[PDB]
Amino acid sequence: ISEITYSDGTVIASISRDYLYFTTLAEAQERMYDYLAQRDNVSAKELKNEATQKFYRDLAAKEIENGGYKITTTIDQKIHSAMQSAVADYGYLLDDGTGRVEVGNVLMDNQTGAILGFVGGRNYQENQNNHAFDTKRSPASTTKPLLAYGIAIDQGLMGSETILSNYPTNFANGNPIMYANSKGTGMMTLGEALNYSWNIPAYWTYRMLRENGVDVKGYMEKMGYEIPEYGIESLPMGGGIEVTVAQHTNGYQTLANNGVYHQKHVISKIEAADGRVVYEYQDKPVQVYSKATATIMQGLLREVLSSRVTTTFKSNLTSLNPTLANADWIGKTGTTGQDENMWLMLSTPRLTLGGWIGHDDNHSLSQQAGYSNNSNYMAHLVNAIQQASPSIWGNERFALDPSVVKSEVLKSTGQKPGKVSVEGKEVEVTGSTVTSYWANKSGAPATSYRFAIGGSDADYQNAWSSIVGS
Amino acid sequence: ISEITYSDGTVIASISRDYLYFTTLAEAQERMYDYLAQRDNVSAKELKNEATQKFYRDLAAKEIENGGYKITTTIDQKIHSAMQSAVADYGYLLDDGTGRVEVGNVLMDNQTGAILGFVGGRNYQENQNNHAFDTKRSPASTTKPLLAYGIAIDQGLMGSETILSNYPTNFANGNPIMYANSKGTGMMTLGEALNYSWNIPAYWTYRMLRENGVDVKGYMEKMGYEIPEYGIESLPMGGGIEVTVAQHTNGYQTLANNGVYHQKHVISKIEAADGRVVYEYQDKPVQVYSKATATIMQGLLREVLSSRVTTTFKSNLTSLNPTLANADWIGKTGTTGQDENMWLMLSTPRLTLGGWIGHDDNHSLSQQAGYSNNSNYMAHLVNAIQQASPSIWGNERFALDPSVVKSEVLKSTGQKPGKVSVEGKEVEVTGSTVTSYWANKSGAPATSYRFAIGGSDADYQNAWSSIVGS
Ligand SMILES: *[B-](O)(O)CNC(=O)c1ccccc1F
Ligand SMILES: *[B-](O)(O)CNC(=O)c1ccccc1F
Ligand SMILES: [Cl-]
Ligand SMILES: [Cl-]
Ligand SMILES: [Cl-]
Ligand SMILES: [Cl-]
Ligand SMILES: [Cl-]
Ligand SMILES: [Cl-]
Ligand SMILES: [Cl-]
Ligand SMILES: [Cl-]
Ligand SMILES: [Cl-]
Ligand SMILES: [Cl-]
Ligand SMILES: [Cl-]
Ligand SMILES: [Cl-]
Ligand SMILES: [Cl-]
Ligand SMILES: [Cl-]
Ligand SMILES: [Cl-]
Ligand SMILES: [Cl-]
Ligand SMILES: [Cl-]
Ligand SMILES: [Cl-]
Ligand SMILES: [Cl-]
Ligand SMILES: [Cl-]
Ligand SMILES: [Cl-]
Ligand SMILES: [Cl-]
Ligand SMILES: [Cl-]
Ligand SMILES: [Cl-]
Ligand SMILES: [Cl-]
Ligand SMILES: [Cl-]
Ligand SMILES: [Cl-]
Ligand SMILES: [Cl-]
Ligand SMILES: [Cl-]
Ligand code: NA
Ligand code: NA
Repeated sequence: ISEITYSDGTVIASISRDYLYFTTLAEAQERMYDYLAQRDNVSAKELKNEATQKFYRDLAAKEIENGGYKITTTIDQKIHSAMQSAVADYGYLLDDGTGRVEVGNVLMDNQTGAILGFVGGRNYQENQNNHAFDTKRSPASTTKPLLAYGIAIDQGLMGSETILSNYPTNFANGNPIMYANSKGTGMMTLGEALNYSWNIPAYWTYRMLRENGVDVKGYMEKMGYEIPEYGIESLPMGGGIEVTVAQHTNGYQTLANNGVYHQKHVISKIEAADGRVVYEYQDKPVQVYSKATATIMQGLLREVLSSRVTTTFKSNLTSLNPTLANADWIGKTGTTGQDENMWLMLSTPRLTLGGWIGHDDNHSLSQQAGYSNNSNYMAHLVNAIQQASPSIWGNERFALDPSVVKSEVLKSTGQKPGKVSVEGKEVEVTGSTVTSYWANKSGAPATSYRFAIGGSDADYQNAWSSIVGS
Repeated sequence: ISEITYSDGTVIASISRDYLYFTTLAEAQERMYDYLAQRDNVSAKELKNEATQKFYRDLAAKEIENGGYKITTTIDQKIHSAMQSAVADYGYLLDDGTGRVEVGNVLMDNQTGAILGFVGGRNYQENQNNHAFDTKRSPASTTKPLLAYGIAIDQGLMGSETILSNYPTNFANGNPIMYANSKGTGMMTLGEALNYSWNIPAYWTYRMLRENGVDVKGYMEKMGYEIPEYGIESLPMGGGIEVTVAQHTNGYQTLANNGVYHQKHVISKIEAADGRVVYEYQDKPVQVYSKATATIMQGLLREVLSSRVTTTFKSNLTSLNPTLANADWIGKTGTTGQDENMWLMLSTPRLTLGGWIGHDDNHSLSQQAGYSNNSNYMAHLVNAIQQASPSIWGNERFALDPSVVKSEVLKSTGQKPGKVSVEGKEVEVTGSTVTSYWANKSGAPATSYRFAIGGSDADYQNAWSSIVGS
């Protein structure tokens, strides 16, 4: 008899009808597949043969059923059981009058990529689809910190108080870029853009990446994302991307871990009965963002939750467990265009918890499913995890890395005071200031007419008119 | 006294208040600018200095006003005067109850790029903007033969009877790709896609280009197009592109000239009074599409006009001048998303005539402005040109190049008959056939499940079900 164990060696099952069983069994079979093919001296070319593959996949499965293998998972028993009890008891809080609402969650150790526990859905016995590991959906606006703002900062094209355009603009096809139901507003800081999750600032950020020839794909593929096509205007908002919850948690793990990626995993080791090691996880840490970038983003994502603009989570949690709400939470929400998918990604320095909700057939949720329902549900979920394992979230604070550069900039331009040109009149650019955080060598530039990320000529004439106004 | 002359040496003016004057004067000043900078030994670096530039631009202008230069244009006097009389007399036919409708046209010699005449607008005295040379607008669906279908054919990814998906699909942001007001239909041939100008087949064609790593930019830049960003889902429909009528005529010149680009020009030579040559046009022909590709596209674009689906032009012309309607006309229309810009591009083997209409402030035209108004106007315009210069359009036929490969293919799959897989059942793929034209070495491939350009799994299950049906 083979067994699957929790991280401490306690047996989960021998080779039983829930997500934990089938998820950890499936991964184990994949590792056994690669092991057996190699053992049998089957090449990459022979492995391409579909008949050969089907044989080796069946071999790997039977090999487990009849062998004496010991499969060590990363799963924490108390934590995972608590997460199942949370979804059983509180999952109904997801139901928003758009029918039954499905859900996936993955809890990940930021320093190892180990998956400590997860939620595959509302109830395996009623619907088996695995929403933590198997289903793939647009990650929506939780794309923005990774693909737009974080890369711009890392490249030194943007600092923490940089200004962006949120003025009306169209896609190349002539359609207005919409956010919720607004065609846009005016200039705004990166923090307001993030807190509100506006679309236009992210569009312009990604265009600025394209114009500077930035290798955005290299960033993403270092985190294990697969995106078929980078030439998409809405990439940074979630367009043209589709991810599992497990994979997306790993992107947020990378930001939370001061920029260092560890590859997600649920199997840590497989041994034969005699102790032969058939598989073992090999850590391959990668510095994906500079420590400066990651720690600047942490600061911004702290205020995404504190501001409470797109999620009630911090209020929900404060009431359930005020001492846990005082841990150093950061996070980002996402909402797709017709309210089909909602995300909330949460981190403390120690753990990252990813969350998605939506419908299996992709029909819309209610306008508030992510702001309120998923926020309140994930608050219960985080409380349940904490109660089951009181120290697991930790009391450490995220903190700016010493390598961060701090510049004094104009609140209005996000750039250092100095002379600028406003047709004719060369002007002394005065007024109240603020510290902006950068991830380059020299920090913020001198103020310059086109001070913002994006903007049309109209936009800048208006902006500078308002500015000059004082 | 300096003068500007027609192509035969007849004086246009000395250095008078219409488009012809200011257009040919402006180009001449640019050529004089480059000449004078070089004469004076001003480097590229010194030329970057904005003060230096302004001086040399003023120098070039005065140099003309006070010198004895002879500026030879490509303009044909009879033809250009006729085009002015046509727009004066018939321009009102553009007015569609969306206010005054502006217009630009450029008539180009396919074998030289010489611009024989043009229409800058409804009336210079009332509105000076030059709509033939200066204003830039999306070319809309006239992008498709150049950037999508023509390049796919040239690369041997597509033949004249290849099948494409027009099933509903969304942009990456989740919005349905719309055409007119339909979310789409089913499979269709390239000819039906072109005749109707559907959007979805062009989207998939361009995606297929991206997936094969095709250097689409190299094609376009060989025709002198400047497109800032190729990573745009709607590129092939006109999104993210903005062109003058003069530049866009030159793309259609390239297709009409069996694939060989000649650079558009309106100045052919400038001489000092003593005969010194200050500037002279240097032909630089480039084979942009293979002769096979260009001649296959000619065949398709013939039927875009003959079918009369998106333009009444051939009917309009048949009535005005039935002997000229029997010349070998090919062409493509374009309409932007809110009916803001309409195009019609027309060629015979000898000439290409580009046409745009729209409003100076970009507000919408009526639903039919391009189908009917601009078609009827351009019919009068072509008749006027012919009457002024009876042989200029020519009686030559476009013809398939001997290098074209012809394959017998299934009407339903656009591919050669053969066995295919339709879950389980391997099937003999029978039924009525047709000759498809290719620009590769081997012609059409054997039929294969994913037979069309684009399509979702749903799409193919449906298609193959219908097919199997017979
Ligand atoms: B964000 O608050 O989820 C806003 N994002 C979107 O509008 C967006 C646009 C395009 C594709 C996906 C998506 F979530
Ligand atoms: B064609 O018949 O003009 C259809 N083209 C369009 O819908 C289109 C899409 C996007 C941008 C421009 C444009 F003309
Ligand atoms: Cl489970
Ligand atoms: Cl499962
Ligand atoms: Cl064996
Ligand atoms: Cl455990
Ligand atoms: Cl990239
Ligand atoms: Cl992915
Ligand atoms: Cl790209
Ligand atoms: Cl794993
Ligand atoms: Cl053993
Ligand atoms: Cl670093
Ligand atoms: Cl708070
Ligand atoms: Cl709240
Ligand atoms: Cl400073
Ligand atoms: Cl300020
Ligand atoms: Cl004129
Ligand atoms: Cl002019
Ligand atoms: Cl001089
Ligand atoms: Cl002449
Ligand atoms: Cl859209
Ligand atoms: Cl390209
Ligand atoms: Cl151009
Ligand atoms: Cl590109
Ligand atoms: Cl010229
Ligand atoms: Cl002289
Ligand atoms: Cl050729
Ligand atoms: Cl006809
Ligand atoms: Cl008709
Ligand atoms: Cl054949
Ligand atoms: Cl057929
Ligand atoms: Na959101
Ligand atoms: Na059209």
